[PDB]
Amino acid sequence: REKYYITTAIAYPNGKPHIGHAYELIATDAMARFQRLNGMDVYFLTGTDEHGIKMLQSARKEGITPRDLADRNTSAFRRMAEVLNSSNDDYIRTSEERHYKASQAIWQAMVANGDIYKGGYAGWYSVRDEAYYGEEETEVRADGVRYGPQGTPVEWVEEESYFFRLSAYQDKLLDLYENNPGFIMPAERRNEIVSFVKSGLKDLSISRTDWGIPVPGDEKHVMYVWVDALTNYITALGYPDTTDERWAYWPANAHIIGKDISRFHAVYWPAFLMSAQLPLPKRVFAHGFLFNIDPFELVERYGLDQLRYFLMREVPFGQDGSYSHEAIVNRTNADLANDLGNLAQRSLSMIAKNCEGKVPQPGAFSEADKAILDQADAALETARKAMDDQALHLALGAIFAVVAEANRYFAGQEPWALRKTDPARMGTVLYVTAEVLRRVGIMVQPFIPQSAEKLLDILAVPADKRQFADVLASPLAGGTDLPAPQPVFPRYV
Ligand code: MET
Repeated sequence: REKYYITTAIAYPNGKPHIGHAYELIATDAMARFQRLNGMDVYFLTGTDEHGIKMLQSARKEGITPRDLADRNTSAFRRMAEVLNSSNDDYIRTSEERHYKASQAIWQAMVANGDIYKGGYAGWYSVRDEAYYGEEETEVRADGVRYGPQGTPVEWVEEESYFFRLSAYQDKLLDLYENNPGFIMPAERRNEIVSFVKSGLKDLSISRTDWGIPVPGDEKHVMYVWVDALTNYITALGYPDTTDERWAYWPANAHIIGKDISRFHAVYWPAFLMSAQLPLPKRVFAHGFLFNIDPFELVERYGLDQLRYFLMREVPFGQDGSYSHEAIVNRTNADLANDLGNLAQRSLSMIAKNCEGKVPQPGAFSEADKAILDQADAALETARKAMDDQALHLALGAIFAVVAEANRYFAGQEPWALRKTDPARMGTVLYVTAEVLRRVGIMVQPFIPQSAEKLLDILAVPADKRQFADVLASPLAGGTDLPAPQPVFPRYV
């Protein structure tokens, strides 16, 4: 069984969880579940990034230690994962001892390759981004203060600092981008990165000089928060122990991240991995941002699956998008409550009332029967091709187009009228509808897991007949008992 490793960015837990974090986790969860159902051996990581100057300063404001703050706020992030029904296999915190040892190992690996030196710089520095900047990347605003590109103040500094020889990787990075056209996506991101690297790379500062991982052999220094943070992805697999059973999951198939942190993952990270003699992830994919506050309240007001569906359907993955009360209510009423849920309820109640709650024996399929059935099978192939490109909206779009067409099929067959005229044919039509519903049910599991389970329970589908392979392999059999149908998607109160 082919191995598939997917990760989310690890959030700074310096406050409460926000919807950005929830969005990223839901989308990564969907992708992970999709691949499980598609027959892969999946490892799915998320976690928290607990070092950094931004954590230090938040700790000071609250008047506690950064470990204290990290420990307190992290519980909320873990609780968010449980509430969003996240299927992650591990949870990483960069305060753990395994990470400390991982980060010091990858560091040593880069030193062994000759890519790390101690040196002197003189330039603008932002304390909060732990990064130097060139005068060109800065501006003096009306308050008379010079700001760097990432929004924060820069001051002039002359210090010794450890450096990574990022200049030695310009050409190897450009080859990576030619040879692997899907390494950093979507396209708008690819071009930012390719252009940034074509225009020249300066060596990168990777230490400062008391909350972080000490640079091995020189404890007066601590590792820049990004070197540390990126290592999370290989820490979770047992690095540096390459005989750990998890290690075969490396290289990651997909790092899901937000667009504001592309450069770290598509430039720094591969450079570091090359240096440490490790293989590179197959893809980094950057989602956009959401605009209107608290994920827990949203789940409470709308339902988890309603929110999951909305976010993954209404925004093209990669692009920025909007959400509002009215949008979520209307789109989830239309697609879930009405289109899918009411097709299930009407059809399954007709089977309950008119066929003794047994799946009816289908006869010859008509042209219209074969068309809707085939459209369902076709949706699986489209969903697969979509998810390979992180196109969650297209995967869901294809599956729900089958739902829309199934309502038209149902209405147009007029099965109530057939009750009197032709009960054999009524049965065939109810069969088809039930069978289309089984195929949809299987396909939507990754996106709306609990609701999908409830819809398949209603269709009496065994627990071991809900893989994507079962869409073609395991059709409903006439005669099977079905429990009394309750609505799966209540209309919004
Ligand atoms: C190695 S992913 C680190 C992400 C970072 N803590 C952020 O939230 O921006």
